[PDB]
Parts: sequence; C-alpha cells; structure tokens
Amino acid sequence: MLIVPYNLPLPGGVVPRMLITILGTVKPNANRIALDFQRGNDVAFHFNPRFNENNRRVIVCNTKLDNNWGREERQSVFPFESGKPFKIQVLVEPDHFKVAVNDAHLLQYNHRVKKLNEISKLGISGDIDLTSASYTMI
Ligand SMILES: O=C1N[C@H](C(=O)O)CC2=C1S[C@H]1[C@@H](O2)O[C@H](CO)[C@H](O)[C@@H]1O[C@@H]1O[C@H](CO)[C@H](O)[C@H](O)[C@H]1O
Ligand SMILES: [Cl-]
Repeated sequence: MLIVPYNLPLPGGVVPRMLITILGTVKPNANRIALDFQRGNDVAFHFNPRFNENNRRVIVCNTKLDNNWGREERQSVFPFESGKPFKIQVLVEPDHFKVAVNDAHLLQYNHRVKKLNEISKLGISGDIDLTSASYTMI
C-alpha cells in the first residue's frame, strides 16, 4: 500500500482533460477521507467524505484561501462503504472538477481558484488503504 497521507505532484498544475484516479479500500469503521488539490498553502478543491457527522454520512467540498475555509458544498449521495474497495476519478473540465466514484457520476465542483496551472499537488488522506494514485491526459 502507499503511505497515507500521500502527496501526488501534479506537474504544471491541472488543466482540462486531466483525469486523476485514486484506488483504495476504506478501513473498517472509517471516519473520513480527504482529497486536497492544493495551490501552495491554499486548497483549491477539498473533497471530504465524512462517515459519521451526527450519525449521517455526507461529502463536504470546499476551498481554503489564506487559511480560511469558504462556503461548503454538500452532497448526501454517499457511495463509499467502510471496508470496501473504491475508485475515485476526478476529471478536470473547463468550469469544474467532475467526480465519479465506482464509475458513477457523483458531483461537480465549480472552479473557485482560477489559476489551474498552479494547483500542483494532490494530498490524499484519511481512513483508507491506498492502492494507487495517478493521472493521465484524456
Ligand atoms: O474544527 C472546527 N473549527 C471551526 C471553528 O472553530 O470556528 C468550526 C467547525 C470545526 S469542525 C466542522 C464544523 O464546525 O462545521 C464546519 C462547517 O460549518 C466545518 O464542517 C468544520 O469542519 C471543517 O470543514 C472544512 C471544510 O469546510 C474541512 O473539512 C476541515 O478539515 C474541517 O475541520
Ligand atoms: Cl486563483
């Protein structure tokens, strides 16, 4: 397994048609997963499955600018399950990140950070066994 937290450099940032694929397995009794697409200290796109927020499962997405979190975007469709293997695909499109889990579209997140070519790292963290993390241009 890859060591979590894991840093995947994104050379020259992201760009439309870049597809990022994360494969792993959720731990038993997991609490959280997080993908952090970072522009230096800023987080352009935070994708944060929460397994037990007041006994509900929710995916929180947000952006962190100058150490301040913005307005969350929340999705109640929750495809992850403790103990089970998953695939996350993040396709960069002109206006948003488009996320599919296990080959099913999940959500889109509009670009708040405009300098896509400066979003040059992806941090992967949380309660997973991480199998692989990679990108390709489609
Ligand atoms: O510790 C905290 N200090 C804040 C204070 O002291 O003002 C208040 C606050 C928490 S926790 C939790 C919860 O209240 O509700 C908030 C929205 O109302 C957030 O959901 C927040 O969680 C944070 O959300 C971020 C994404 O927005 C990241 O995921 C981050 O990792 C995570 O810590
Ligand atoms: Cl920007």
